Formats: sequence, C-alpha cells, structure tokens
Amino acid sequence: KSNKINDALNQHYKLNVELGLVYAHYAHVADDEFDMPYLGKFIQHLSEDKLGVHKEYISDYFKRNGMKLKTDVSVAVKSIPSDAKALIQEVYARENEVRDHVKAIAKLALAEDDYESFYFIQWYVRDGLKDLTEVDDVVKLFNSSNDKLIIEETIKEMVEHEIWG
Amino acid sequence: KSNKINDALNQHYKLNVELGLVYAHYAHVADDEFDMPYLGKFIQHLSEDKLGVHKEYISDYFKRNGMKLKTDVSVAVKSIPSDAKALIQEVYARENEVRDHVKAIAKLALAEDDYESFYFIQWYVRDGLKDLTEVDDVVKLFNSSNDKLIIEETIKEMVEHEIWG
Amino acid sequence: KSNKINDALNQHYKLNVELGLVYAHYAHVADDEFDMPYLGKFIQHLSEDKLGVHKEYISDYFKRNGMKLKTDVSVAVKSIPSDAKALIQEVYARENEVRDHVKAIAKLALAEDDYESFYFIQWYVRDGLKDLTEVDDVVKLFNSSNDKLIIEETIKEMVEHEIWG
Amino acid sequence: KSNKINDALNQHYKLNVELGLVYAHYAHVADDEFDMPYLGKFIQHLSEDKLGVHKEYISDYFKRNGMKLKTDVSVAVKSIPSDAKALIQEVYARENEVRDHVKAIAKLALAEDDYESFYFIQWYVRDGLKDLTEVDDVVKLFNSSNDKLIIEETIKEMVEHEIWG
Amino acid sequence: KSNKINDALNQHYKLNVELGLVYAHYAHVADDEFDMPYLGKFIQHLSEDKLGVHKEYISDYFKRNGMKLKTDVSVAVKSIPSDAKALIQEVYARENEVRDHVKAIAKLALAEDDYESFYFIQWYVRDGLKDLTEVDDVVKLFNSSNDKLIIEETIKEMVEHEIWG
Amino acid sequence: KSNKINDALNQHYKLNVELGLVYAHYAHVADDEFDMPYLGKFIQHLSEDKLGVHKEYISDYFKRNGMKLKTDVSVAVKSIPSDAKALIQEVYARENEVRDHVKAIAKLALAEDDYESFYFIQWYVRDGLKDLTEVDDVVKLFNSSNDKLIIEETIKEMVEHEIWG
Amino acid sequence: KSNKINDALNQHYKLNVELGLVYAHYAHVADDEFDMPYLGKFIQHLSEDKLGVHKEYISDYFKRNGMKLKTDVSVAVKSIPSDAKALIQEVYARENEVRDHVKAIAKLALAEDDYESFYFIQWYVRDGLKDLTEVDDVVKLFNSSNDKLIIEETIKEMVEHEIWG
Ligand SMILES: [Fe+3]
Ligand SMILES: [Fe+3]
Ligand SMILES: [Fe+3]
Ligand SMILES: [Fe+3]
Ligand SMILES: [Fe+3]
Ligand SMILES: [Fe+3]
Ligand SMILES: [Fe+3]
Ligand SMILES: [Fe+3]
Ligand SMILES: [Fe+3]
Ligand SMILES: [Fe+3]
Ligand SMILES: [Fe+3]
Ligand SMILES: [Fe+3]
Ligand SMILES: [Fe+3]
Ligand SMILES: [Fe+3]
Ligand SMILES: [Fe+3]
Ligand SMILES: [Fe+3]
Ligand SMILES: [Fe+3]
Ligand SMILES: [Fe+3]
Ligand SMILES: [Fe+3]
Ligand SMILES: [Fe+3]
Ligand SMILES: [Fe+3]
Ligand SMILES: [Fe+3]
Ligand SMILES: [Fe+3]
Ligand SMILES: [Fe+3]
Ligand SMILES: [Fe+3]
Ligand SMILES: [Fe+3]
Ligand SMILES: [Fe+3]
Ligand SMILES: [Fe+3]
Ligand SMILES: [Fe+3]
Ligand SMILES: [Fe+3]
Ligand SMILES: [Fe+3]
Ligand SMILES: [Fe+3]
Ligand SMILES: [Fe+3]
Ligand SMILES: [Fe+3]
Ligand SMILES: [Fe+3]
Ligand SMILES: [Fe+3]
Ligand SMILES: [Fe+3]
Ligand SMILES: [Fe+3]
Ligand SMILES: [Fe+3]
Ligand SMILES: [Fe+3]
Ligand SMILES: [Fe+3]
Ligand SMILES: [Fe+3]
Ligand SMILES: [Fe+3]
Ligand SMILES: [Fe+3]
Ligand SMILES: [Fe+3]
Ligand SMILES: [Fe+3]
Ligand SMILES: [Fe+3]
Ligand SMILES: [Fe+3]
Ligand SMILES: [Fe+3]
Ligand SMILES: [Fe+3]
Ligand SMILES: [Fe+3]
Ligand SMILES: [Fe+3]
Ligand SMILES: [Fe+3]
Ligand SMILES: [Fe+3]
Ligand SMILES: [Fe+3]
Ligand SMILES: [Fe+3]
Ligand SMILES: [Fe+3]
Ligand SMILES: [Fe+3]
Ligand SMILES: [Fe+3]
Ligand SMILES: [Fe+3]
Ligand SMILES: [Fe+3]
Ligand SMILES: [Fe+3]
Ligand SMILES: [Fe+3]
Ligand SMILES: [Fe+3]
Ligand SMILES: [Fe+3]
Ligand SMILES: [Fe+3]
Ligand SMILES: [Fe+3]
Ligand SMILES: [Fe+3]
Ligand SMILES: [Fe+3]
Ligand SMILES: [Fe+3]
Ligand SMILES: [Fe+3]
Ligand SMILES: [Fe+3]
Ligand SMILES: [Fe+3]
Ligand SMILES: [Fe+3]
Ligand SMILES: [Fe+3]
Ligand SMILES: [Fe+3]
Ligand SMILES: [Fe+3]
Ligand SMILES: [Fe+3]
Ligand SMILES: [Fe+3]
Ligand SMILES: [Fe+3]
Ligand SMILES: [Fe+3]
Ligand SMILES: [Fe+3]
Ligand SMILES: [Fe+3]
Ligand SMILES: [Fe+3]
Ligand SMILES: [Fe+3]
Ligand SMILES: [Fe+3]
Ligand SMILES: [Fe+3]
Ligand SMILES: [Fe+3]
Ligand SMILES: [Fe+3]
Ligand SMILES: [Fe+3]
Ligand SMILES: [Fe+3]
Ligand SMILES: [Fe+3]
Repeated sequence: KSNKINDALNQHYKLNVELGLVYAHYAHVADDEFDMPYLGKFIQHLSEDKLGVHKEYISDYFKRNGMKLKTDVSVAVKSIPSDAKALIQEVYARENEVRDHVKAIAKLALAEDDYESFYFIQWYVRDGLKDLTEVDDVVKLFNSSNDKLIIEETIKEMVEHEIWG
Repeated sequence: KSNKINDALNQHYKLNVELGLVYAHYAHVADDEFDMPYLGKFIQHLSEDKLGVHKEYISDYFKRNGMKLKTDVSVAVKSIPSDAKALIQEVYARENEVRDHVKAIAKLALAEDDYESFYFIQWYVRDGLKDLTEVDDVVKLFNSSNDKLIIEETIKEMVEHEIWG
Repeated sequence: KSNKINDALNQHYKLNVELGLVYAHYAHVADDEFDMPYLGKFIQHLSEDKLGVHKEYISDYFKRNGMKLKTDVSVAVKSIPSDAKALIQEVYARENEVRDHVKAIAKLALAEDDYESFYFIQWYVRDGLKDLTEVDDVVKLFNSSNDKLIIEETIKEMVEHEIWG
Repeated sequence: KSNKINDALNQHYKLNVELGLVYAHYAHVADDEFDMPYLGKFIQHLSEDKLGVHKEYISDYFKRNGMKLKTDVSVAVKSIPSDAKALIQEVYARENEVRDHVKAIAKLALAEDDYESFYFIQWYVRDGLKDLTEVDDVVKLFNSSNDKLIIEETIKEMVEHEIWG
Repeated sequence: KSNKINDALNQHYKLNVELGLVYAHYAHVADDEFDMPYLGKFIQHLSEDKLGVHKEYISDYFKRNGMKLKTDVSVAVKSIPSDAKALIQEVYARENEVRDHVKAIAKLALAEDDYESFYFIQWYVRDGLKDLTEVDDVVKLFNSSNDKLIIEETIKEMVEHEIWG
Repeated sequence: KSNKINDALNQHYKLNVELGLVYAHYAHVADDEFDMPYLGKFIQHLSEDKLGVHKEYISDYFKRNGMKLKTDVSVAVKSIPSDAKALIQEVYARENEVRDHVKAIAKLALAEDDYESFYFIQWYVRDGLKDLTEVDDVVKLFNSSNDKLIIEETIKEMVEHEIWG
Repeated sequence: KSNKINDALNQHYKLNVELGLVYAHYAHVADDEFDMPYLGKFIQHLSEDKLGVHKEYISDYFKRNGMKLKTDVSVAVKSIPSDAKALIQEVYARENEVRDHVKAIAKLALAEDDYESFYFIQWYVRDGLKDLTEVDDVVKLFNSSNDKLIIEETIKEMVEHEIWG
C-alpha cells in the first residue's frame, strides 16, 4: 500500500467533498438570485455527483487495499460570481483543475507501480473529461443567446458514449 | 424575514453538512475496521439523509422566503470510537443534540411570530425523533448479543408511522 | 493539449478514412470479380466500421479536449489482388499495421503524460486485435477448403468477448 | 455497357465520397467551433448519406451491368467558412452542383440509349432536389433568427413525400 | 510477440490451474472435515473461477496474438490447515500472491511496450482485488463469531461494483 | 469403507483432472494451429466435463462414505499430434482407456461387496461409452471428407438416449 | 422366486415399519421434551419415508414376482436418549445398520442369480446412503453450535443429486 497514493486520493476525496458543497451553494444561487432554476438543477446534479460516487469510490477502494481514510473538510463560499455566465464559467475552471489533479494521480500510480490504483483512477480519468464536456455544453449557451429563458429551456432538455461514459 | 431565524437555520444547515461528513467516515470505519458492513450501510444512509434533504429543505425554504444561504463548513474526524458499540453510541449522542437544536428553532419561530418557519420546522421536529429511534434500535442490538454477526444480520433486515414518518 | 498526440490521431483518422475507402472497393471486387458475395459483405462491414466509429471517436475526442481536426485524404486503388485468398490476405496485412500504429499512439500518450489520450486509445488497442482476429478467421477458410461455396457458406454464418469486444 | 456512362458514374461516386468527407469535417466544426451540436448532427447525417447509399447504389449497379469501379479520392479541407450561416450556405452551393452533375448523367443516358442507367439515375434526380430542400430549410433559419439557440432548437425537431422521397 | 510476456502468462496459466485444483480440495475439506458446506461452496466457486475463465482468457489471448500455450501442471495437497479459519486464511494468502504476480505482468507489458497485453491484464488487475475482497469478507466472519453455524448462515447469503466487477 | 476402492477412485479422480487439462490444451490447438474452432469447442466441452462432474461426483461420494480425497496432479503436454485427425484419434484412445479403468472399479466393488460403490460407478460405466460414442462420431468425419470446413460445419451441429445418457 | 430373498425382504419390510414407528416417537420427543420443533419435523419426515415407500416398494415388488408378504411387527420405545444430540445420533446409528442390511440383500441377490431383486434393491442401496447423509447433516449441527435455536433455524432451511436421489 503506497503512502503517496493514499495521500493523493485523500486529497482527491477532500476536493470532491468541498467542491460538491460549493456547487450546492452555486445551485441555490443559480435559481434564487439569477432566476435560472434549470441551471441550478444542472449544478445540483454535479454537486450530488461529487459528494456521492466521487467520494464513495475512494472509500470503497480503501476498504479493499488497506489505505486509511482521512476526513479533513474546510470550505467557505465567501464571494459569488456576478451573473449566471460567470457562475458556470467558474464551475468550468474548477472542473479543469480536476483533470489536472487526476492526471497527477495516474502519473503517480505508474511511478509507484501501483497498477490497481492506475486501474482504479481510469474511471476518474474518463469522468474528468465527461464532467468537463457537460459543463462546457452549458457555458456555451451563454455565448449563443442573450435570453435567459432560451438558455433555461435548452438546459432543461440536457437534464430531462462508449468511451467517455 | 427574521435574521435570527436565518442565522439559526444556517446553523442547522452547517450541522447537517458536517454531521453527514462525519457519518460518511463512521460508515467507512464500521465496515473496514469493525468488520460490520451492514452497520456501515445503516450509517451511510444516515449520512446521505443529512447531506441530502436535511440541507436541501433549508435552501429550498430560503429561495421562497428571502433568507440568505451561508456555506461555512469545517469538520475534521480526528479520533474514532474504539469499537462498534461506542461508534453507534456516538451517533446517538449526536442525534440527541439534533433534537435540542431543532427545539430551539421551534421556540424561536414562535417568539418571532414566524409561523411559516414554525410550520417548516415541524418536519425537523418529527424527523428529530424518528432518526433517533432508528439509531436507538441499533444501539440496542449491542446490549442484546455478544455476537457481531447476529447483530449484523439483524441490522440487515432493518435496511432491507402515521405521526413520526 | 499535446501537439504530437493531435498529429498522431489526425494521422490515425486519415488511416481509417482511406482504409475504409480501400475496403469499400475490395468489397465490390470480392462479389463482382471473385463471385463471393459474403466475403464482400464481411469486407463492407469492415469498411463501414473504419469510416464510421473509428473516425467519429477521434473527432468526438477532439471536440472535448481542444485538438484540431484535419481532413487530408488521398487514396487510389490502382491494383487489385489476383484472387480472393490474396484479397483477404491483403486486408490482414493492413490490419496488422493498424496494431502497430495504435501501439505507437499508446506509447506516446504515456511519454507525454496524456492519460486521457491513453484511456481514449485503449478502445483502439482492443479493437486492433479484434478486427485482426475477425479478418484472420476468414483468411483461414482459404487454407481449409478448395471450394469457394463452402467458404462462402462459412463466412455467412460469421455475419448472420469480455476483454476484446 | 457505355464507357461514357461508366466514366460519369465513377465521377459521381468520387463526388459523393469526397463530399461526405468534407461534410464530416463541416459537422465537427459546426459543433466544436460554432457551438451548434444539432446543425452538426444535420450535417453528419448528410455526410453518412453521401458516403453510404449514394456510393453503394453506384457500385451495386456496376456489379449488375458490367461497369468498372474506380476508387480515386483526393480531398483536403483547407479553409472553413467563418460562421455557421456561411457553413450551411456552403453545403447548399455544393448540393446545387449535385443537381447539375445528376442532370448531365440523365441527359447522357438518353443520348446513349442507356435506359437502365436512365432508370437508375432517376433516384439521384429525385434525391438531388430532396437533399437540397432539407439543406435549404436550414439555411433559412439563419435568415429568420439572430439567436443560435432558437435555430438550434428548430434544427432539432428536423432531425427527431410521395414524389420526392 | 514478446517471449517474456508469453512466459509470464504461461506462468499465470499454471498458477490458476494449480490453485483451482488446490481449492477444489480445500472445498471438499471445508464441508467434509470442518462441517461447513457453505464455506466449501464459496471455495468451490473460487476453484471453478480459477480453472475456468482465468485460464481460458489466457489461451484465447494466445490464439489471437501468436503466443504459445504450455501445459505443465504439478500440484500435490500434502497438508491441510487445522481448522476452517486457517483454511480460508490460507486462501487469502494465496490470493494476495495473485495480486503480486499480476502486478509483475502489468509492469512487464509497459516495459516491453506490449499495450495489447497491458490492456489484456487490466482484467486480472481488477479481478485480483475483487477475489481478494470476497475471500476477505469470509476470513472476517471467523473474527466476529465463535459459532460455526452463524458463520455458515452468513456465508450462504454471500453465495445466494462499477470499478471492481 | 474399502481402502482398495478409495485408492481406485482417487486414481480415477487424478485421471479426470489430468485428462481434462490435456483436453484444454488439445482444444486450444484444434482452433489455433489446426484452424478448426468447432472441433476445439467439442474438445473444450469434454475438458470441462472431465474437470467438472467427473471429479465432483467422486469427492461428493467421499463426503458421504468416509473415504479420503487425495489431490496429486502431474501432467505435461510435451508433444501435440500432427494434424486434426490424429488429435481427435488421440482423444478416442484416451477415452477407451477410461472404459478399461472404469470396468476395473466395477469388478473391484463386486469383489469387495461394496454395493454403494458398484451403484456409484454405474454412472461412470454408462458415461464411459457415451463419451466414447461422441468422440467416435467426430473421428469418423475425418474419414468421410477431405474438407476441413465441411467437417467443421458438421461438428457445429453436434454442439448446437434412455440407456446411455 | 427365491425363498431366501423373500425372507430377507420380509425382514427389511419389518425393519422399515418398526423404525418408522420409533422415529414417530422420536419426532414427538424432539419437539415436546427437547423443544426443537424443526428437528421433530426432520425426524417425522424420516418416519413417513420409512412407513411409506420403503415398505410399499417391497409389497408392490411381491405382487409382481410371487413372493409372500408377512406382517409381524413388534416394537416398544422403552428408553429415550437424554438430549437432542444423542437422539439424532441414535437415528444415525440406526440408519447405518440399514446400509448393512441392504448390502446383505444385494449380495444375496447376486448369489441367487436374482437379477430382478438385484435391480429392485439398487433403489435401497442408493437411498441407504442418502438418508444417512441427511441425518448426518443434522448430527453435525450439534457439533457446530451450543445454541438450540441456531441449530433449529438451520434445520428449518433443510426442510423448507444425479446419483444419490
Ligand atoms: Fe486532488
Ligand atoms: Fe437566496
Ligand atoms: Fe487541518
Ligand atoms: Fe509521479
Ligand atoms: Fe517504472
Ligand atoms: Fe462525474
Ligand atoms: Fe470529473
Ligand atoms: Fe420543448
Ligand atoms: Fe424536448
Ligand atoms: Fe420538449
Ligand atoms: Fe419534454
Ligand atoms: Fe420523456
Ligand atoms: Fe414528454
Ligand atoms: Fe443547529
Ligand atoms: Fe479503512
Ligand atoms: Fe469561519
Ligand atoms: Fe426563543
Ligand atoms: Fe407572542
Ligand atoms: Fe432524517
Ligand atoms: Fe433528525
Ligand atoms: Fe433472514
Ligand atoms: Fe428477512
Ligand atoms: Fe431474511
Ligand atoms: Fe431477505
Ligand atoms: Fe424483499
Ligand atoms: Fe427475499
Ligand atoms: Fe496511424
Ligand atoms: Fe465490377
Ligand atoms: Fe497533402
Ligand atoms: Fe513515444
Ligand atoms: Fe514519465
Ligand atoms: Fe473495428
Ligand atoms: Fe482495428
Ligand atoms: Fe446452414
Ligand atoms: Fe446456421
Ligand atoms: Fe444455417
Ligand atoms: Fe440461418
Ligand atoms: Fe437467426
Ligand atoms: Fe434462421
Ligand atoms: Fe458527378
Ligand atoms: Fe475542433
Ligand atoms: Fe489521380
Ligand atoms: Fe449528353
Ligand atoms: Fe436518340
Ligand atoms: Fe441523399
Ligand atoms: Fe442529392
Ligand atoms: Fe420542443
Ligand atoms: Fe417537438
Ligand atoms: Fe419538443
Ligand atoms: Fe421532443
Ligand atoms: Fe417522439
Ligand atoms: Fe417526446
Ligand atoms: Fe503468475
Ligand atoms: Fe473427506
Ligand atoms: Fe516440469
Ligand atoms: Fe518489468
Ligand atoms: Fe518505455
Ligand atoms: Fe476471479
Ligand atoms: Fe484474482
Ligand atoms: Fe436468512
Ligand atoms: Fe436472506
Ligand atoms: Fe434469508
Ligand atoms: Fe433466502
Ligand atoms: Fe432469492
Ligand atoms: Fe427466497
Ligand atoms: Fe482410473
Ligand atoms: Fe497457439
Ligand atoms: Fe507424487
Ligand atoms: Fe477385482
Ligand atoms: Fe463374492
Ligand atoms: Fe462424460
Ligand atoms: Fe467417459
Ligand atoms: Fe446448417
Ligand atoms: Fe442446422
Ligand atoms: Fe443449420
Ligand atoms: Fe443453426
Ligand atoms: Fe436452435
Ligand atoms: Fe437457428
Ligand atoms: Fe433388514
Ligand atoms: Fe402376494
Ligand atoms: Fe413373532
Ligand atoms: Fe449371500
Ligand atoms: Fe454366480
Ligand atoms: Fe429414504
Ligand atoms: Fe435408507
Ligand atoms: Fe437468520
Ligand atoms: Fe432465514
Ligand atoms: Fe432461507
Ligand atoms: Fe430464510
Ligand atoms: Fe424462508
Ligand atoms: Fe420458498
Ligand atoms: Fe420465502
């Protein structure tokens, strides 16, 4: 059992918990302040994704290989973006960092010859791009229409691939 | 819109987020270290309950009445109980404090003549006792059997009322 | 976004387009000149496979990661093999080169620490062997029978694995 | 078997292969750069139409009447239109040339007294106008709305006649 | 085709044949001598797993890539563990060595740039942990109960994940 | 409990394990080297028959009557037959020896007045002829056709009696 | 018609009648005195088996071959075992004697060249071991648990093979 991999996956657990809490807030704001209930529903689904299987897969993995789970959570949402476009744009930036963190864990697993963790992280390698694509498909509506309700309608159909999930 | 009620419900949101994160950890430990997968499943369900509708009902309420959501989360799980009995016993203590916090919000709503918040909190008044009963039904198995697998089997049937939900 | 990976996958796109066009022709010839309609049907299915998802997966990948699609196609079918055995034997040689090209992209993704492209190419790593096995199962009929219609019948049942697809 | 008709239909085969490859690219661009996934889906369907039955009907015809298939493909997509309107406008121009090429083959079949090829081309005479109408119904959305997502929505319903097919 | 990979997978074939034969015996003993028919059923299923797809996947792989199958089997069960706990504990030790052997093959495939064998072994990388988890869930019953029939009952329900199979 | 019968059935267990391992290899060879996938499927089914119920019935019998199971397996496949006809011919020779070994156990059970083992072996008396008939029906195809694919087709229908099972 | 076989089967009839009457009593005692209703149900089923088809098959056989039925029944249950373990242990001893008596009839049929009676007794040869296995599976619960209700539960699932019936 690799201590560097244990640390990196504990880091990734933390990231998914805190991110999901930030998105929970961002979802509330999307509906309440920006008056976009469907954008909020899209961001709530991202939040429950991060606080669900993104963290559960790590703790299930630890039960199996002997690694230690660490719960150290610190998050405060102290400024909100100014409009809805900025808000989804901020989600996108956060999801791009996910792909960076995930790529670091994959590199580390190969360096440690941890092939069970390289296998395990392949899920996150794939989901890193899928969640970014979904967010990106939304950031793009704001560049195609000046009408919130046109955008809102298009998001709704998004909520209501053999390689990328 | 009452600022004291806004503050108390932001406090209760925080409590449910942090508690659910603690239970997520306690669930991992119940299965991994104490070798009780069904107790973990019981505690995972409590965790998803706290991090789900317990926090969502508060933020939905705020969208409607004008109150402000605050996300300020700080939780670290720095010691684990020594055995499974102690672990569920600690969950019970935490759920008893829930009923205390909930009773304070109900008292406050009447004092502020906030009848929409008194109505809104009635759910939490009821769920405060129901979640405590469920936890209590588990703490009690540990006083009735010295056999982990007997207990484990009984918990399983718990996972697989017109007043209390 | 890696420029060497962008170039290699643009190369692989080109290969699949041009190959599929060659097989389209080889399928026509299998039925018209060699009087083997089912061998043609087998080779038509390979052609539509190459000109379908083999190229679509690359362009879908580029939409997601930012890489640039390049369409530069040059193919002329200037000599046909002399008999049906030679024809399927030539398909086999072409599919063996696919596995070589695919292995080069996998090696490159690891060298560039492009783990999303290493994941993405795993599909092609697997399909490289599967398409070669299918072709090989046909090249083998021609070593087991001197009778075109016996072979034709066996191919027909081929048209009418948990690791290899 | 007419050599002038063999040549003209080999020319038309080439046209459909190369066109379909251009549209495959134009479809990628419609979604990736112009942020119009449904326009891309419309153009992908045109691409698979051209690289499918438009070329297969010619090669099936050749099997029957004795004509020779020639595969000589050269296409490079070296400039893309500047916006989505221009892009579908370019598809339209290309489809108008199809009707010109098809009309030349029909005229030639009558001049050669090739009534099987005059019959055979009637399909292409009809499809020449149908594909142009479909493209035209899309070029027209861009003259009726300044909103990409309004247009995108209308295209979607187009994707989701007793004379013209 | 790599000779070092051919040798390592022939080694892994041998391991799975011999292991499955040992487990067949261990299953008989679990029921006959230790009077635990369900533990025997659990170990019989492991035996048929090892002597089934664990060896068949290797020989199917060899048909495709050109490697040579070698059948050299030598196994004698000369001492049995003293009780049922020791017996499942011995299975666990044997399954931990599986993960070591599998990790060596994955490392070797990357060193040889054998990406088809790295892909092929990913199955075994995953199954290495899954079979160990299943065995581990049984070794753990013996630390939770002094009662064979309590344990026997719990095993029965085990016989009657998106990452780990 | 007869020690001579215990020894003879331990001998027969060994025979079925080792034989099944030889057939597993012979099945691989039938498909890979001799290019006869259906003959391999026929021989794989014989292999799983020998390594399945042929050995399980013996160990189940021992649980009931008190006899001791012995696992002592030694088999190496050091030469393969030269063609497919020889290969199935070798299976036939091996199955004829089965009937000899089985007849010896039946004779021994009567001599020992072991009527439960005489009953038990009646299954093997019957299956001895049935498995030989099935193999024989295949050895006979090779004397009726010079065409591998004709034979292959006939074997396929064999894979896709009130006295003999 | 053999008089020695007629006598031996009349003896076996007597044995099954008297045994079934003893088990009827043992079943009553298992539930009433030892407080184990499911053990009683297991022993009642043995009783009805002995007083049913075990005696009916003999009298049906006599109708066919000419032998004479004799009803001479004498049984008194004058001491009961001290606990439930002893009680099922006594059933086991009685069933082992069944196999001895049955083996004597099989030997006698061969010595008399009574092949219809050797055939007829094969049923009893087989059932001799099956009934002993079932009883044995119960005697074994008492060596695996000190808890009557654990045992009782396991027996219940026993009440709620191609060679042995
Ligand atoms: Fe991280
Ligand atoms: Fe708000
Ligand atoms: Fe800290
Ligand atoms: Fe590293
Ligand atoms: Fe290394
Ligand atoms: Fe996700
Ligand atoms: Fe992600
Ligand atoms: Fe709609
Ligand atoms: Fe809709
Ligand atoms: Fe709709
Ligand atoms: Fe709808
Ligand atoms: Fe619907
Ligand atoms: Fe609807
Ligand atoms: Fe509170
Ligand atoms: Fe742990
Ligand atoms: Fe703070
Ligand atoms: Fe108050
Ligand atoms: Fe008041
Ligand atoms: Fe609750
Ligand atoms: Fe509560
Ligand atoms: Fe139950
Ligand atoms: Fe139940
Ligand atoms: Fe149940
Ligand atoms: Fe149940
Ligand atoms: Fe149910
Ligand atoms: Fe059920
Ligand atoms: Fe390439
Ligand atoms: Fe032709
Ligand atoms: Fe060029
Ligand atoms: Fe490289
Ligand atoms: Fe590196
Ligand atoms: Fe393919
Ligand atoms: Fe391929
Ligand atoms: Fe057929
Ligand atoms: Fe068929
Ligand atoms: Fe057929
Ligand atoms: Fe058919
Ligand atoms: Fe069919
Ligand atoms: Fe059919
Ligand atoms: Fe043309
Ligand atoms: Fe692009
Ligand atoms: Fe040219
Ligand atoms: Fe003309
Ligand atoms: Fe004319
Ligand atoms: Fe068309
Ligand atoms: Fe057209
Ligand atoms: Fe609509
Ligand atoms: Fe509609
Ligand atoms: Fe609609
Ligand atoms: Fe619709
Ligand atoms: Fe519809
Ligand atoms: Fe609909
Ligand atoms: Fe190995
Ligand atoms: Fe035994
Ligand atoms: Fe050796
Ligand atoms: Fe190595
Ligand atoms: Fe290297
Ligand atoms: Fe396995
Ligand atoms: Fe494994
Ligand atoms: Fe149960
Ligand atoms: Fe159950
Ligand atoms: Fe049950
Ligand atoms: Fe059940
Ligand atoms: Fe069921
Ligand atoms: Fe059931
Ligand atoms: Fe033998
Ligand atoms: Fe081979
Ligand atoms: Fe030996
Ligand atoms: Fe003898
Ligand atoms: Fe004798
Ligand atoms: Fe058999
Ligand atoms: Fe046999
Ligand atoms: Fe047929
Ligand atoms: Fe048939
Ligand atoms: Fe058929
Ligand atoms: Fe059939
Ligand atoms: Fe059928
Ligand atoms: Fe059929
Ligand atoms: Fe008797
Ligand atoms: Fe009579
Ligand atoms: Fe008498
Ligand atoms: Fe005798
Ligand atoms: Fe005699
Ligand atoms: Fe019976
Ligand atoms: Fe009996
Ligand atoms: Fe139970
Ligand atoms: Fe039960
Ligand atoms: Fe049950
Ligand atoms: Fe039950
Ligand atoms: Fe039941
Ligand atoms: Fe039932
Ligand atoms: Fe039931």
